[PDB]
Amino acid sequence: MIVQRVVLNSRPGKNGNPVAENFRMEEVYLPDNINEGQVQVRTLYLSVDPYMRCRMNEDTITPWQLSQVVDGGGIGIIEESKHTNLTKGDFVTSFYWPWQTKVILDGNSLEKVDPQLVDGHLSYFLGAIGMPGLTSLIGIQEKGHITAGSNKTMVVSGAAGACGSVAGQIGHFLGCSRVVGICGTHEKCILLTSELGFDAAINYKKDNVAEQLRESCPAGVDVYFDNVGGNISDTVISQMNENSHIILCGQISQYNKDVPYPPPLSPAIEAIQKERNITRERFLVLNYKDKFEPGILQLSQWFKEGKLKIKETVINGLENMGAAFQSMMTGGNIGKQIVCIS
Ligand SMILES: NC(=O)c1ccc[n+]([C@@H]2O[C@H](COP(=O)([O-])OP(=O)(O)OC[C@H]3O[C@@H](n4cnc5c(N)ncnc54)[C@H](OP(=O)(O)O)[C@@H]3O)[C@@H](O)[C@H]2O)c1
Ligand SMILES: COc1ccc2c(c1)c(CC(=O)O)c(C)n2C(=O)c1ccc(Cl)cc1
Repeated sequence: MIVQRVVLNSRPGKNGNPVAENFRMEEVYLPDNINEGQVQVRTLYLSVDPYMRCRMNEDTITPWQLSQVVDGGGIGIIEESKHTNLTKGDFVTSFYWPWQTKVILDGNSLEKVDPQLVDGHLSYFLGAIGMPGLTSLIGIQEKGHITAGSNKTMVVSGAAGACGSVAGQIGHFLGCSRVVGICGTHEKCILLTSELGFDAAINYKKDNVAEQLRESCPAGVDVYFDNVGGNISDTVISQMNENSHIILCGQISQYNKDVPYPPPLSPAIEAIQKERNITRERFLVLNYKDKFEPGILQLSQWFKEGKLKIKETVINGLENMGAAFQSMMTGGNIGKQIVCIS
């Protein structure tokens, strides 16, 4: 059998912008034999995620290698098994799925998923009922310091993306009385306020952010779910209250620069931080793998109850992996960027 796969073609440079050309699609034969403890899976969906930007650089786990197959989050279906708890027809996922239409994997690296949790919408396991959703829920639970009925105001940057779109709804579910998002287009702002329940949405590219935050957050900001960093965050931090908390989820505005992570705050912003006693600690969802079960069950519950709205942008075809990554990195996605493989 002949399958398609995607390999890393070129590096954009630690200070470069990633582009679709950094990837190349090829055709290869799929081995006709599977060893023991190994399974053959048909790839259904693949995720593209901002952390991948660092895997394209020569340094920072392992980076992708030129000419070798790329990998990342994926969901598929078992076609042939030689591993105990894995059977033809089982739906599985892995953080290291090769960007290839069909692949042979060691069952040990796979994890069975229950279609019932997502009402059969398997791509949701790569988003809101998956890692980004877990990141938002656990991040707010572990670093948000909210309380049922606090009347707190939360600001969310990267508000219309995978983590941000879920974080804002979760802020309201857990007690925030006001949730304001910051995103890059008016189309996203209207989606946030009209469908996801945000109280206000600011377009950082065209609106006066500072002024708009003053209007929409009349009582300051108690919680900042930060996905972008940079100048947007400085503006947000400026309007934050005493003893507030920044959930440091990501700093995507810095991912195409040669800087340390987490980026440090500018002198004046850091002074404000410390003076107001604002907490800003590193947060890595992988450090809470024991809350993954209850997180996923809670996220599923809220979705089944009609409370949690799940937005995704699906692109079709493996040949489009590089275009999807490039698109997500530049704001073309609303909600979770997904690639449908078959
Ligand atoms: N701490 C953890 O364990 C953890 C886990 C998963 C993800 N993350 C982090 O969370 C963030 C969001 O991840 P995601 O998967 O949900 O991706 P996403 O938000 O769905 O997609 C990226 C979005 O970032 C925005 N963006 C790109 N460049 C930007 C810039 N220079 N300035 C401002 N906004 C920019 C774009 O939308 P706009 O149109 O609004 O600009 C884009 O759609 C990333 O920073 C990621 O590294 C952290
Ligand atoms: C350089 O920075 C990285 C590298 C991998 C990361 C992350 C950040 C973040 C944090 C972020 O996006 O800032 C998350 C959540 N990662 C994973 O879940 C993950 C996915 C697949 C494999 Cl294999 C191993 C880890």
